[PDB]
Order: sequence, then structure tokens, then C-alpha cells
Amino acid sequence: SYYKSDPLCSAVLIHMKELTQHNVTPEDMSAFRSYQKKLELSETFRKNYSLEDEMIYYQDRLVVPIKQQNAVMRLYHDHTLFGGHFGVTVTLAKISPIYYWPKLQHSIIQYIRTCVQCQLIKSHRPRLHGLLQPLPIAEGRWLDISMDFVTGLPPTSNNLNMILVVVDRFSKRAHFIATRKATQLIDLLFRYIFSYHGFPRTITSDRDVRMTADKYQELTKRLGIKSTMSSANHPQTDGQSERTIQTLNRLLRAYASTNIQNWHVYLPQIEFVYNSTPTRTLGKSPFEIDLGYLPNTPAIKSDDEVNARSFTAVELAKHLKALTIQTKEQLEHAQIEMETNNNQRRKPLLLNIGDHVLVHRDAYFKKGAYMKVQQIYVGPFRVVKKINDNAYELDLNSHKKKHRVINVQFLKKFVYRP
DNA sequence: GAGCCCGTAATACAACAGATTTTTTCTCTTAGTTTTAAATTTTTATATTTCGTCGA
DNA sequence: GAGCCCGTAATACAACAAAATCCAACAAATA
DNA sequence: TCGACGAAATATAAAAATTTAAAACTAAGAGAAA
DNA sequence: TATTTGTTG
DNA sequence: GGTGTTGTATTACGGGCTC
DNA sequence: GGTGTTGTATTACGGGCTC
Repeated sequence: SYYKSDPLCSAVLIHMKELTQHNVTPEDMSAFRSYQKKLELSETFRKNYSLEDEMIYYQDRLVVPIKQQNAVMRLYHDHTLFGGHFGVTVTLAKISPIYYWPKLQHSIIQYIRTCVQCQLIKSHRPRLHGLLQPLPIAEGRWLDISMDFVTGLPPTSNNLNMILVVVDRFSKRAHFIATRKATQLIDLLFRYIFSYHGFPRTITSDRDVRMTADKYQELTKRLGIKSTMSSANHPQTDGQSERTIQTLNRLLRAYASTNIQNWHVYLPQIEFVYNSTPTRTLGKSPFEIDLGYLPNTPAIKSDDEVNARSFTAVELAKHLKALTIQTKEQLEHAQIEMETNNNQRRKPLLLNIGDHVLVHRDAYFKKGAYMKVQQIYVGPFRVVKKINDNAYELDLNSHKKKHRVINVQFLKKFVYRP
């Protein structure tokens, strides 16, 4: 039960094979590509096709007619003759030692994008699927605020359990919100610690139940506060707070190495140390990014001046304007530097309407659902809206899934074939 | 240089790195409880609505 | 080219990516 | 085809006196999701 | 001799 | 509307000397 | 004695044409 026991006088290679035969030319519809290929063969000298008793082949490899292309690549890709659904390299190593197939690599990668199980099972670095495209930089001071918290720490005396952080996107000002892992009184403690400065414009946070929080969201809609609400298991958007708790974790380890179970005393020292230390992407201390009144003043900084903003009373407007201008251009510099050092391999994905994208078992099933060697056979979903440049909402075929926003790091767009 | 086709063929990039239950609120869904007010009678004069009928 | 000192100063590279239970099973420690 | 009347339906304020929902109010039970 | 308790894929 | 982001050793580029 | 390692899209380099 072997193949190639069939003559085909109507295919692309007929023009190539009549270079010796010159007998019959029964071309088909859309066979004008064969005419152009024969013209290119005529103006060049690459004649290596061998014609031996109906076996027309290349120098050592069997050229296959285009009628049975899919049959051959399915035979050497599926388990009919022990393929195994591998990549283009193993498929070439199975086919190219035996067959030639002009533009074989493009045909094989097209088949990889065609075969459904390879789309659902393979990953092929599904963490580089969209550009960086960071947050818009800022406005006037204390208008954008980043919100997140680490769920659990070694508990203190039974009054405090975990640390919440507030750092603004502009100035990156540390904060010490020590919660109890909380209730609807989140707005009480949160209000007491941001309203020390004032009400922001948008909150960059995750889809956490203390902030998804239909009771708390309506408060923000009434008050005039937006909510970015980073999607399920995509904590990258929170950013400044995540980077702060990275710096806080080192600081908390430093100040509580031998002093576990009472770190709530040292937490204001943690935030004050974070506040007094200059950063890199802005080059100035977060006091200086705000009203520059580093109160410790161990020594005067470089370019010695008055450096006493307490003496200035009415002229603070020009000083804050100057700080705002230089910090805004520094934020733009940080944005472009991040975009340069990150997008060296980040391939974009821009669809925005009418596709059948997937979600490869991350933010689709539960974060608490165990990942194992169980098959990854998420069905072909649909996309109806372009919610952002780096995400697309889906019509999750479930009860509700409680969210339908999927960042591009889980999509891996499905492609059909007739 | 300058590009193009195509055919091979190198090429850095990332996955294998014990896996699962909890922890703390929240938010639909769906079955059980509780307090309370309401379906047909007398009735009494008042008035207006809407049928219902009758008359020349 | 050719290298060196020194003084700044850019520069990719990785950490924040929820936290903490055991599962199964080796061998030490008493009583 | 305009006039002429009869008559149930309500409120009404009590005392009452058996059945019927019936919608707030709890309380599992799943499903999220840092 | 059963119930522990260090560490490790 | 809504989607990364800085801390850190490490390393690259100008004044001043030998040319 | 004892300590990474390949699968995979992706991309870079020679024959043959225009020069």
C-alpha cells in the first residue's frame, strides 16, 4: 500500500517535465504560475530533473505533485507513518532527505500554522507576543497611583498580616499600608493613606477581589477615579508597586532578618528609606520628584545652592514646573529605553476585529487550578472588541468566567484552513 | 554596491527544573425560613365608572 | 593605530511576579 | 340616536373568621483571583 | 516497634 | 478607556599621557 | 570522580540573474 503509483499530467511540474517530453500540455486553472516557473527555468540553467519510468524526481529527491502535497505532509507529520507532530526542522529532516518540494520550508511552516493540534499543544515562547507599549507616563503630581500587595507574610502579633503599597506613577513615593489579609474597610485605610495627599485620577492595579470589588468600583466611578484593572495572572501592568515590593522585600529582609514577627515597626523606616534613596529611571530622590524637602539633609548635594525649599513661599510654582518638566522628559527617556531593550524580540500582534483566537490554559482556567501533563485543548474562542493595543476581549463560552480580558501573552491566534 | 529568488543551514531562546491545597474576601445561583398582608361575606349611607337595557 | 589611567555614565539582565501545605520516602532519637 | 334608569365595583371601619402566596432574609455551593 | 522528624525530586 | 518596570554588577565612552 | 541540553520558528549565507 505505497504511494506514487499514479500518473498526473495536470499539475505545476508539467511545464518542468515537458522540457524533455514536449508532448502534452494539459494545464489547469491558475496554472499560469507554471508558465512563469518554466520561463524562469528557461532563462536559467538548473536542469537536474530526472525522468525515469514515471518516477520524475530531483537530483536525489522525489518531487511530489501538488495534488497530494497535504497527504504527504500529513503522512510525515501525523502518526500514519510515525511522524509525531513536530516542528518544521524535524519535518524537513523527515521529508527533505526524500523529497524536494520547491519552497518546502514555507509550505511546512504553513502546515504548522494549519495543523490544529500543533496550534493547541505547542507553546513556542508564548511570553513574547506583543510589544511593550507601556503606560502613559504621567500628569501633575499624585494623579496616577499603582496598587497591589503580597498576600501573606509570617504573621506578627495577631493584628497585622500583610503589606499593601501605594506608589504614584510619577514620583514613586513609598507607602506603608499594613493590612490584615482586607474587608470592605479597605476604603477606610486606603482613604486615610492616599487622602493624606489627595484623590488620584486612575488606579493601575490587578483584578483583585479587594479591588474588582463592585462596592469599591462604584465609589471610584462616583468620585471620578478610573481603574486600569490588569487582567488575570498578568501582574506586569501594576509595575511601580511590583518593583517597589521587589525593593521593599530586600529592605524588609534587611531590617527584619533577626527581627521577624514585629516588622510593622520597621515598615515606616522601609518606606522612608525607599523615599530618601534616589532611583535610576529618574535620577532623583522621590522627595525631590515631589516637593523637594529631604528633611534629613546629612550633606548638601552637588551644585550647591540654597537647597532650602522651606524659605521659598510663593515661588514654588516655577520650581514644581521645572521639576515636572525634567521628570517628564526623564520618564519619556525611561519609556524609550525600556522599549529599546525589551522589543528586540517582541513580535507584535495586531488583529482588533473578527478572529478566532485561543487562550492556552492560563487566565482561562483558575490560577489555583493545577497545571500538569493534562492535555491543552482549549477550544477556538472568538474576539469581538479591541479593548487595548496589547489585549483583546473574548466571548468566554462558560457561565461568566468573571472576566473576559486577556493580555496578548496568552492568545496564540488560531488560524483555520479550508 | 544593490537587490532578488531559493535552497540550505546555522542560531539564540526557552522549557525540564516535586505538585498541590489553602488563605481572604467577594459575587451569581438556588433552595429553605419568616412576617405579613391578602383571597370570599354584612353593611351602611354617601358618588362616579362602566356596562346593560329600554324608549320613541 | 595602541595602550593606559580615571571618571563618569550608560546597559542588558534578572527580580516583583500569591503563600505555604505536604507526597513518598530515605535515615537518626528516644523510650 | 339622545334621553332615562338599574346596578356591581371601589372607600369606610370595624370586629372578625380559614387558606395563599410571597417577597425579604438566611444559608450552602460553585467560581474568581492575587 | 510505632511514632516522630531532619532533608529532597 | 486597561495592560511592565526599576536595582544591580558589569561594561562602554570621553579628558589627559605616552606616543 | 559529580554537574546542562535539544525543539523550534526565525533568520543568515552561497548558486544563478539582472546588472
